[PDB]
Amino acid sequence: SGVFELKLQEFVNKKGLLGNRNCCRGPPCACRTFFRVCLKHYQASVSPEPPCTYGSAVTPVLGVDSFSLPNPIRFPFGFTWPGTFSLIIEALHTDSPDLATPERLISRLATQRHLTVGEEWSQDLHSSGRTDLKYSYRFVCDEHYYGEGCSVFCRPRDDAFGHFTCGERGEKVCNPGWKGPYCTEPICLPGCDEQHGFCDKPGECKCRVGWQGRYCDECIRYPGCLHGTCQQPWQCNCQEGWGGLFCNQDLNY
Repeated sequence: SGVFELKLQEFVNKKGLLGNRNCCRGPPCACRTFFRVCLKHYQASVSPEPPCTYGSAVTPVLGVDSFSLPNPIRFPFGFTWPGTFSLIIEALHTDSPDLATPERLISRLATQRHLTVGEEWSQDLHSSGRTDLKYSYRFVCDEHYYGEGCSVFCRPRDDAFGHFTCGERGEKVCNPGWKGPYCTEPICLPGCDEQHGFCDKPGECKCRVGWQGRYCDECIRYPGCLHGTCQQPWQCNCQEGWGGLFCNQDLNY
Protein backbone atom coordinates (compact mmCIF):
# COMPACT_ATOMS: atom_id res chain seq x y z
CA SER A 1 0.00 0.00 0.00
CA GLY A 2 2.22 2.81 1.28
CA VAL A 3 5.13 3.86 3.49
CA PHE A 4 5.32 6.53 6.18
CA GLU A 5 8.73 8.21 5.96
CA LEU A 6 10.06 10.19 8.92
CA LYS A 7 13.47 11.85 8.84
CA LEU A 8 15.11 13.50 11.84
CA GLN A 9 16.82 16.89 11.88
CA GLU A 10 18.16 19.28 14.61
CA PHE A 11 17.29 18.36 18.19
CA VAL A 12 19.24 20.98 20.23
CA ASN A 13 19.27 19.71 23.77
CA LYS A 14 18.88 23.01 25.60
CA LYS A 15 21.11 22.17 28.54
CA GLY A 16 23.07 24.90 30.29
CA LEU A 17 25.60 24.37 33.04
CA LEU A 18 22.47 23.32 34.93
CA GLY A 19 22.28 19.60 35.67
CA ASN A 20 20.48 17.20 33.38
CA ARG A 21 21.17 14.37 35.80
CA ASN A 22 19.70 11.72 33.53
CA CYS A 23 23.15 11.79 31.99
CA CYS A 24 26.15 11.30 34.29
CA ARG A 25 25.05 8.04 35.92
CA GLY A 26 28.05 7.98 38.24
CA PRO A 27 29.30 18.23 36.21
CA PRO A 28 28.35 18.70 32.52
CA CYS A 29 28.51 15.45 30.53
CA ALA A 30 27.71 13.95 27.12
CA CYS A 31 24.13 12.72 26.82
CA ARG A 32 24.06 9.73 24.47
CA THR A 33 20.80 10.47 22.67
CA PHE A 34 18.64 7.92 20.84
CA PHE A 35 14.94 8.13 19.92
CA ARG A 36 11.70 6.14 20.23
CA VAL A 37 8.84 6.75 17.80
CA CYS A 38 5.23 5.60 18.03
CA LEU A 39 2.58 5.96 15.35
CA LYS A 40 -0.93 5.50 16.73
CA HIS A 41 -4.46 6.12 15.47
CA TYR A 42 -6.08 9.51 15.98
CA GLN A 43 -6.66 10.31 19.64
CA ALA A 44 -8.59 13.26 21.07
CA SER A 45 -6.02 13.27 23.86
CA VAL A 46 -2.76 11.60 22.80
CA SER A 47 -1.59 9.02 25.33
CA PRO A 48 2.19 8.34 25.51
CA GLU A 49 1.36 4.83 26.78
CA PRO A 50 2.46 2.23 24.20
CA PRO A 51 -0.23 0.07 22.70
CA CYS A 52 0.94 1.70 19.46
CA THR A 53 -1.30 0.53 16.62
CA TYR A 54 0.26 1.95 13.46
CA GLY A 55 3.58 0.81 14.87
CA SER A 56 6.68 1.66 16.88
CA ALA A 57 10.44 2.04 16.39
CA VAL A 58 13.60 2.41 18.46
CA THR A 59 16.72 3.98 16.99
CA PRO A 60 20.41 3.60 17.88
CA VAL A 61 22.23 6.51 19.53
CA LEU A 62 21.93 9.22 16.91
CA GLY A 63 23.99 11.81 18.76
CA VAL A 64 25.50 13.57 21.76
CA ASP A 65 23.80 16.59 23.35
CA SER A 66 22.66 18.81 20.49
CA PHE A 67 23.25 17.77 16.88
CA SER A 68 22.05 17.76 13.27
CA LEU A 69 21.81 15.18 10.48
CA PRO A 70 22.42 15.11 6.66
CA ASN A 71 18.70 8.60 5.72
CA PRO A 72 15.01 8.60 6.68
CA ILE A 73 13.00 6.11 8.75
CA ARG A 74 10.64 3.84 6.83
CA PHE A 75 7.33 2.68 8.34
CA PRO A 76 5.70 0.10 6.07
CA PHE A 77 1.94 0.71 5.92
CA GLY A 78 -0.04 -2.21 4.53
CA PHE A 79 -3.52 -0.71 4.28
CA THR A 80 -5.46 2.50 3.59
CA TRP A 81 -3.73 5.56 5.03
CA PRO A 82 -6.27 7.29 7.32
CA GLY A 83 -4.61 10.67 6.81
CA THR A 84 -5.19 11.42 10.49
CA PHE A 85 -2.83 9.97 13.08
CA SER A 86 -1.19 10.57 16.44
CA LEU A 87 2.59 10.93 16.50
CA ILE A 88 4.69 10.37 19.62
CA ILE A 89 8.45 10.81 19.55
CA GLU A 90 10.62 10.61 22.66
CA ALA A 91 14.25 11.62 22.97
CA LEU A 92 16.22 9.50 25.43
CA HIS A 93 19.59 9.29 27.18
CA THR A 94 21.23 5.93 27.90
CA ASP A 95 24.76 4.87 28.89
CA SER A 96 25.10 1.75 26.74
CA PRO A 97 25.25 1.16 22.93
CA ASP A 98 21.33 -0.66 26.34
CA LEU A 99 18.55 0.73 24.17
CA ALA A 100 14.81 0.11 24.57
CA THR A 101 13.36 2.73 26.95
CA PRO A 102 11.98 4.84 33.40
CA GLU A 103 13.31 8.32 32.84
CA ARG A 104 16.76 7.69 31.51
CA LEU A 105 15.23 9.69 28.70
CA ILE A 106 15.36 13.41 27.70
CA SER A 107 11.98 14.69 26.41
CA ARG A 108 8.60 13.78 24.85
CA LEU A 109 6.65 14.95 21.81
CA ALA A 110 2.99 14.04 21.39
CA THR A 111 0.61 15.49 18.82
CA GLN A 112 -2.29 14.88 16.45
CA ARG A 113 -1.60 15.34 12.73
CA HIS A 114 -3.39 15.32 9.38
CA LEU A 115 -1.15 14.15 6.54
CA THR A 116 -2.05 13.99 2.86
CA VAL A 117 -0.12 11.50 0.74
CA GLY A 118 2.42 12.49 -1.88
CA GLU A 119 6.17 12.96 -2.14
CA GLU A 120 6.19 16.52 -0.77
CA TRP A 121 7.93 16.53 2.61
CA SER A 122 6.01 18.02 5.51
CA GLN A 123 8.27 20.24 7.62
CA ASP A 124 7.84 20.76 11.37
CA LEU A 125 9.67 22.09 14.44
CA HIS A 126 8.94 21.10 18.04
CA SER A 127 10.66 23.86 19.99
CA SER A 128 9.72 23.96 23.66
CA GLY A 129 10.92 23.97 27.24
CA ARG A 130 14.24 22.19 27.22
CA THR A 131 14.34 20.74 23.66
CA ASP A 132 14.31 21.66 19.95
CA LEU A 133 13.49 18.90 17.49
CA LYS A 134 13.38 19.55 13.73
CA TYR A 135 11.73 16.96 11.55
CA SER A 136 10.22 16.10 8.20
CA TYR A 137 7.64 13.44 7.38
CA ARG A 138 5.52 12.20 4.48
CA PHE A 139 3.56 9.25 3.14
CA VAL A 140 4.51 7.68 -0.18
CA CYS A 141 2.38 5.18 -2.06
CA ASP A 142 4.03 1.93 -3.11
CA GLU A 143 4.36 1.41 -6.87
CA HIS A 144 1.16 0.60 -8.79
CA TYR A 145 -0.72 2.08 -5.81
CA TYR A 146 -2.46 5.44 -6.15
CA GLY A 147 -5.17 7.54 -4.52
CA GLU A 148 -5.53 9.73 -1.44
CA GLY A 149 -5.10 6.68 0.77
CA CYS A 150 -2.70 4.72 -1.45
CA SER A 151 -5.44 2.09 -1.51
CA VAL A 152 -6.12 2.00 -5.26
CA PHE A 153 -4.14 -0.67 -7.10
CA CYS A 154 -3.60 -0.21 -10.82
CA ARG A 155 -1.39 -1.72 -13.49
CA PRO A 156 -1.58 -0.78 -17.20
CA ARG A 157 -3.20 -3.68 -19.04
CA ASP A 158 -4.09 -4.33 -22.68
CA ASP A 159 -5.39 -7.88 -23.07
CA ALA A 160 -8.47 -10.12 -22.96
CA PHE A 161 -9.50 -9.08 -19.46
CA GLY A 162 -9.20 -5.34 -20.05
CA HIS A 163 -7.73 -2.39 -21.95
CA PHE A 164 -6.61 0.60 -19.89
CA THR A 165 -3.79 2.76 -18.55
CA CYS A 166 -3.50 4.05 -14.98
CA GLY A 167 -4.87 7.49 -14.18
CA GLU A 168 -3.54 10.12 -11.78
CA ARG A 169 -5.55 8.94 -8.77
CA GLY A 170 -5.35 5.33 -9.97
CA GLU A 171 -8.62 5.22 -11.89
CA LYS A 172 -8.77 3.02 -14.98
CA VAL A 173 -8.33 5.16 -18.09
CA CYS A 174 -9.83 3.15 -20.94
CA ASN A 175 -7.73 2.95 -24.10
CA PRO A 176 -9.27 4.57 -27.21
CA GLY A 177 -12.13 2.42 -28.49
CA TRP A 178 -12.96 0.90 -25.12
CA LYS A 179 -15.45 1.73 -22.37
CA GLY A 180 -17.16 0.33 -19.29
CA PRO A 181 -16.21 -0.06 -15.60
CA TYR A 182 -13.36 -2.48 -16.34
CA CYS A 183 -12.75 -1.09 -19.85
CA THR A 184 -13.96 -4.38 -21.33
CA GLU A 185 -16.69 -2.93 -23.55
CA PRO A 186 -15.79 -1.94 -27.13
CA ILE A 187 -17.07 1.43 -28.31
CA CYS A 188 -19.52 1.05 -31.18
CA LEU A 189 -19.13 3.01 -34.43
CA PRO A 190 -20.59 6.52 -33.91
CA GLY A 191 -24.15 6.39 -35.24
CA CYS A 192 -24.66 2.66 -34.73
CA ASP A 193 -28.21 1.71 -33.75
CA GLU A 194 -28.67 0.92 -30.05
CA GLN A 195 -31.32 -1.78 -30.48
CA HIS A 196 -30.41 -3.37 -33.80
CA GLY A 197 -26.62 -3.17 -33.51
CA PHE A 198 -23.83 -4.72 -31.45
CA CYS A 199 -20.03 -4.56 -31.35
CA ASP A 200 -17.50 -7.35 -30.80
CA LYS A 201 -14.47 -5.14 -31.45
CA PRO A 202 -13.78 -1.40 -31.03
CA GLY A 203 -14.46 -0.21 -34.59
CA GLU A 204 -17.30 -2.16 -36.15
CA CYS A 205 -21.08 -1.97 -35.95
CA LYS A 206 -22.60 -5.41 -36.49
CA CYS A 207 -26.24 -5.80 -37.47
CA ARG A 208 -28.67 -8.17 -35.76
CA VAL A 209 -31.29 -10.32 -37.48
CA GLY A 210 -33.50 -8.44 -39.94
CA TRP A 211 -31.37 -5.30 -40.13
CA GLN A 212 -28.67 -4.11 -42.54
CA GLY A 213 -26.67 -1.05 -43.54
CA ARG A 214 -23.63 0.72 -42.12
CA TYR A 215 -25.32 1.72 -38.86
CA CYS A 216 -27.77 -1.21 -38.84
CA ASP A 217 -30.75 1.16 -38.73
CA GLU A 218 -31.85 0.02 -42.18
CA CYS A 219 -34.35 -2.86 -42.17
CA ILE A 220 -34.41 -5.72 -44.67
CA ARG A 221 -37.34 -5.88 -47.08
CA TYR A 222 -39.16 -9.12 -47.86
CA PRO A 223 -37.02 -11.23 -50.25
CA GLY A 224 -37.98 -10.30 -53.81
CA CYS A 225 -39.43 -6.90 -52.93
CA LEU A 226 -39.02 -4.56 -55.91
CA HIS A 227 -40.61 -1.14 -55.46
CA GLY A 228 -41.38 -0.59 -51.79
CA THR A 229 -39.81 -0.13 -48.37
CA CYS A 230 -39.80 -1.66 -44.89
CA GLN A 231 -40.69 0.04 -41.62
CA GLN A 232 -40.00 -3.00 -39.48
CA PRO A 233 -37.89 -5.88 -40.90
CA TRP A 234 -39.26 -8.28 -43.56
CA GLN A 235 -42.02 -5.82 -44.43
CA CYS A 236 -42.54 -4.95 -48.09
CA ASN A 237 -44.88 -1.99 -48.55
CA CYS A 238 -45.49 -1.07 -52.19
CA GLN A 239 -45.00 2.57 -53.15
CA GLU A 240 -46.89 4.64 -55.73
CA GLY A 241 -48.40 2.65 -58.59
CA TRP A 242 -47.56 -0.89 -57.52
CA GLY A 243 -49.24 -3.82 -55.78
CA GLY A 244 -48.88 -7.40 -54.56
CA LEU A 245 -46.40 -8.90 -52.12
CA PHE A 246 -43.48 -8.55 -54.53
CA CYS A 247 -44.69 -5.06 -55.51
CA ASN A 248 -43.79 -6.11 -59.07
CA GLN A 249 -47.38 -5.69 -60.26
CA ASP A 250 -47.48 -2.57 -62.42
CA LEU A 251 -50.62 -0.50 -62.96
CA ASN A 252 -49.59 1.56 -65.99
CA TYR A 253 -49.18 -0.50 -69.15
